[PDB]
Amino acid sequence: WGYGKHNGPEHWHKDFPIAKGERQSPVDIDTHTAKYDPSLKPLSVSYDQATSLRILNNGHAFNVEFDDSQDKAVLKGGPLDGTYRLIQFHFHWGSLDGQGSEHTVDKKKYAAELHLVHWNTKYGDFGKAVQQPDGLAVLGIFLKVGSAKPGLQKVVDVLDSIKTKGKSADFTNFDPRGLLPESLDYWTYPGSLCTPPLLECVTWIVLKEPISVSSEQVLKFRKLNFNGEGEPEELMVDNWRPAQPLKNRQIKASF
Ligand SMILES: [Zn+2]
Repeated sequence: WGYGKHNGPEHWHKDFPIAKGERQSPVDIDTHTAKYDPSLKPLSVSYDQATSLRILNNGHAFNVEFDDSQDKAVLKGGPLDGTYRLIQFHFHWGSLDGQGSEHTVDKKKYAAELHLVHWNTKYGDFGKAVQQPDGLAVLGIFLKVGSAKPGLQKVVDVLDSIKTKGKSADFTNFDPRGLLPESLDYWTYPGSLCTPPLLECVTWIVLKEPISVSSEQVLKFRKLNFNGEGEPEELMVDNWRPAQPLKNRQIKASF
């Protein structure tokens, strides 16, 4: 599986049948159909103690991994019950500024999308979490092209170092707080992982407010390779999955 013409999202169902299930992700967020739910508590983002470890090119995206052996970077509140630990974050972007996000708002596409992945600490580890309906909580943040994001620059500069699939670089003392928008208003719905195995274990929390990044920040993203070193160069772009059918599910807003 990949994002190519022969291994793309349109093909995943062949190896991953769940691909055509009932609670697949990403989806189009219809703002006029979303239900304001007064019973939704505010989100609680505690990342003051975050411990980043490294960044790696997995051939489909770049992942920034965190030490999740203790409650150091956690998420709670909102529609969540219990504590969820930050394990990693990655992005999805396009070849152009007009595409790249997974989730869409009123059919509008953003330049990129950030996914913060967290797993429910009653399950003991990530692996057992993906087997539960309330196993993971992914925080989704949209990216628009405008003014640079100071907090993203540490990431940008390291990209050179993990150009091809399989490369990794030590990446400590990175503070994820530098990626958050001013407002914490969100949308939430039950969904799945954004890539194979496509497990339907995710509570999606998508922030209404996007962060801005400069054109040269995103450009650096697009310089990445899906291919491993010593192979034909295939630029890592359009690594995003198209919107899936809501299929009954209801999207709730905190505003
Ligand atoms: Zn993702």
